[PDB]
Amino acid sequence: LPGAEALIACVGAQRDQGIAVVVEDRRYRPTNLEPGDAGIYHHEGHRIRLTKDGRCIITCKTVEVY
Amino acid sequence: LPGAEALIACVGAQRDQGIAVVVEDRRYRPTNLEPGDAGIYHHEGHRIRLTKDGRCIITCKTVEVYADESMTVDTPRTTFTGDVEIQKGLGVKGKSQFDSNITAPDAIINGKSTDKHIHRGDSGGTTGPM
Amino acid sequence: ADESMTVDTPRTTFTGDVEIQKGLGVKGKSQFDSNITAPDAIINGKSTDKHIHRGDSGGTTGPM
Ligand SMILES: [Fe+3]
Repeated sequence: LPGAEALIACVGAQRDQGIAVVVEDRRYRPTNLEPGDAGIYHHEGHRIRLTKDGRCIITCKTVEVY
Repeated sequence: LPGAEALIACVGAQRDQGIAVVVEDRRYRPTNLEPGDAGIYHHEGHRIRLTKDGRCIITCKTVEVYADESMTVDTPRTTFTGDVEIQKGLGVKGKSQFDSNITAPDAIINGKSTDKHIHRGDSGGTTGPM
Repeated sequence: ADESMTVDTPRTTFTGDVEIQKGLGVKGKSQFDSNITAPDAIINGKSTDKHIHRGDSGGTTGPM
């Protein structure tokens, strides 16, 4: 979304050829998680989280397989 | 986890404002995959992998979906290979076929309640129910 | 999955054939909409396909 903080890494030190490598959104980030986690999120909940003891939690609203 | 190798990229060449862009954990990385594979993992198995011939494999231990309204499957065929413990009302619009003894309090057939039905015997009288 | 799979959804549709390969269980009014087929239908403990009524003249009727 607009307002995210990007890290622009200029190529060959020109201020052109600017390439954005990472775009973080600190306002909508999951916090206070267990030591080992890895998932995918959205800016309102919607977490496909992999938790410590073999738990593939899928927190959404209306999941639609196709 | 602690011990991962990060690539610190200082901003403005200062050794301050140091920002970590990537943090790889070479000890817990999936290896020996097919040419085109994209997925998400965890440091003990737990691979949600998308592989060559249209296969979205989900290797985990105890998957727990959490929906708030409904869940549409939308698949022409689905198998289960295991017990199913549907905790509320079922509904089928097709010729369901079972292959073992079914159990129920009573089986309302065409509006006529089994376990209480009485036939009309030969000599014009209600046959005892059973 | 190695252990179990919990859906935890108030409503779920399937739109297609289901081929559950082991025991089923429903704790609610399971309403069907077509002919069901089974070897026998044990109703309230009384085994259908072998039940015998008590006829008018004080005798067992037929197994059907
Ligand atoms: Fe009968």
